[PDB]
Amino acid sequence: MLSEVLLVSAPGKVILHGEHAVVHGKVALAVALNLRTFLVLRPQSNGKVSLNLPNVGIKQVWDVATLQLLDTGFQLEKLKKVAGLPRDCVGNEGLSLLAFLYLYLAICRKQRTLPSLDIMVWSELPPGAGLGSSAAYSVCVAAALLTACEEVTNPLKDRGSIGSWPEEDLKSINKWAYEGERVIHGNPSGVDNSVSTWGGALRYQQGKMSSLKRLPALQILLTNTKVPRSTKALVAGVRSRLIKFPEIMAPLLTSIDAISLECERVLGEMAAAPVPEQYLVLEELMDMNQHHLNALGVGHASLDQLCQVTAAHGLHSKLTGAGGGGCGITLLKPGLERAKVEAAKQALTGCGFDCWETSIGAPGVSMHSATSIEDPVRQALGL
Amino acid sequence: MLSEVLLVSAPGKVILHGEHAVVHGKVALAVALNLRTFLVLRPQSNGKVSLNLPNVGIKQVWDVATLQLLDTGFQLEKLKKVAGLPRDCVGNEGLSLLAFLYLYLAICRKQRTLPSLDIMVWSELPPGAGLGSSAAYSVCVAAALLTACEEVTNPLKDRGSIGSWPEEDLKSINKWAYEGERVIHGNPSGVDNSVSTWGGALRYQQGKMSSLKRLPALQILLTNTKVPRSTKALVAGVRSRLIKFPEIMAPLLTSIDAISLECERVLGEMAAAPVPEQYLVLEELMDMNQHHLNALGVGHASLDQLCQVTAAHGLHSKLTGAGGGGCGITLLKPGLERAKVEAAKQALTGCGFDCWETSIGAPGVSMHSATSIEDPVRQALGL
Ligand SMILES: [Mg+2]
Ligand SMILES: [Mg+2]
Repeated sequence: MLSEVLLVSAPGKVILHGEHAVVHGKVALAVALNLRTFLVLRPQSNGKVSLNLPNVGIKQVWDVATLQLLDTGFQLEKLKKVAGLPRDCVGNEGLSLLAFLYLYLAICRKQRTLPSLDIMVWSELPPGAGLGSSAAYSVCVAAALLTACEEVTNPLKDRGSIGSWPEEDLKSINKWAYEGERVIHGNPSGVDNSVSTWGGALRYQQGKMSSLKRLPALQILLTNTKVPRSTKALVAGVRSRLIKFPEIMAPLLTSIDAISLECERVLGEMAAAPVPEQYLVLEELMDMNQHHLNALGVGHASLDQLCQVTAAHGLHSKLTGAGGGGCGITLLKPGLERAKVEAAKQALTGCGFDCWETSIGAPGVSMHSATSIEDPVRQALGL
Repeated sequence: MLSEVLLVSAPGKVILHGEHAVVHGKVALAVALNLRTFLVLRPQSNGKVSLNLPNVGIKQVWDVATLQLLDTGFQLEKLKKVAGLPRDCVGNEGLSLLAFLYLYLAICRKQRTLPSLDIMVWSELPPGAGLGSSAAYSVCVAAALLTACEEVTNPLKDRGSIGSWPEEDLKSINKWAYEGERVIHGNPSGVDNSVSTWGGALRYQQGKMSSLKRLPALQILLTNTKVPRSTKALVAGVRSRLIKFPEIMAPLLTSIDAISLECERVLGEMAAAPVPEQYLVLEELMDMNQHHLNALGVGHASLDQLCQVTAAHGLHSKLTGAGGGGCGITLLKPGLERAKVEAAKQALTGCGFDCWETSIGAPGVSMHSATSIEDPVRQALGL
């Protein structure tokens, strides 16, 4: 067990290419989004484990005593049924406390005595926009507990600035993160928590994942049209259009599959020396994938709008994820012109959108010294 | 020879589907556009053949005497070299008088004596927008002369209202029309003059043409962004993008090919009983072909604009032809709402565009009684 205060953070995810085509067996590329989730673990002298989620403004508290006398025994792992009474509240983020409490017991079981902790979670990630926030959250929770119970090595065992876990350690964090995702999503594929853990880019096709080895630095603009949407609804639509127009749609999905592939190849060639001409290839891949998604019928007025304003300032974009609203990605290559992107952000904001100037192909589960944290995150977490 | 005054008209053409994909062997559908070209032939007592083109404000005049003593002898048919001196002016529409004079001699040769005529040509077709105006013009010229020299039957031999030539007659008109197209375009495929002659819809793939047998009534909105463009330039671009991204582009062109095919099939099923749901299939085929053309890189701001305003009023559209400017097609199905299309036209006009509410799948070479002509065309032709 550790006595030190832990501060870990995991990034979000966004589909660069391959969004709807993955359901039909094509390749897709997911990448770490640098809108991180932060978690602060503070050991407690008292005997109560307390979880705090400022955003969803909720902070439940349990006492080691009670939990201590839990008949822990580690279709569907019914253990959840038990855990349901073992605690007491419910709601949207209700499964979040249920995922925690499950990570807590399951992980701190091997501990002679349940430790008294204090967790503070705050993310820059917009909830519900399909940016994988609950994976980043689970990854952050599994990382903090594992390190606390020293089930995994401690990246800041050198008092360094920022640190990460070694491969065999990361594999474990990701294994537990998947559990938490299972209690909250029941049937997650493992891409979200995988992206959140390893960071970078991830190839995904038919259950098979791979981390693109080399990946360049990508600056984008994340835009949330805040337009609600049904994921289930869009996928069904594509499924339909596919049944309705088989010979038109089959080749189209093959075309998207080729975009993800091409992109993957180009990215690997940029990881070497980022020639300016290679950014031109990506912008084109983004324009094309965006048109193909429109052909798939998953576009939206808010999205053609984001793209129209963006091209109005010379930037390229595409929706990311489900489409029909949600978020969009805008590439920002080297050799900008502040005024251009700056005019874009207000233009984008004028439409009633939320716009962030973040990056893609981000790090992954990271441990930070509470001294190398931004003031916003600082005041928020309580540092 | 006839002494009566002749009034023939031929429609223009527009690619419903298949625009750039035809170069790469895919199927394409061309259809008669109801923006007609009118030609008025008046026999003359004097001895001078005079051609008048109000639009291009030019009206040359030759005298039978001179032409009479022409050593007529009927790589490249050098006969044109001769015909060049046999007459005297030159310019843009300079080959037009050269095509005429070539149709005139070549067709009226068998005439014991060159007849003295007076031709008046005026079209509702915008020149240079790729709507095949010179084919319609050639078709009109071949029709009028053939009928005059009675080399072909006379549709108004019954003093009827509107008439057309029988198949074997049309085939001839089209054969001569192709000659005139050859002198003006040197290497025409025969689609333009074919569409202008038979009217309706035309299937075209790899030199092989076919007339779709049954075809429904289609109401559209023709919009000319008046944005200049290089046809040679766009095709090369596609050729390039195709070389650059072979696996992405091949399937895309296969996808467009499937759209033209599907459409052809649907049209044939509408020729029966036009169920409202079938117009929904076309709008979708139009949305998809429009996105694919954007993927091909032949789109333009003026075109995304035409489509944006159009969808803003619930209508569907796609560029037609070269893209990168030029004209766009907007489908207008049964069960409109005047205000909708009406708001669209001004909206479209507001953008500085020329908008027509015409139709597609039009008639073809037709002979009209100078009494069943619109006043605009009336005052214009001099009737
Ligand atoms: Mg998630
Ligand atoms: Mg023509």
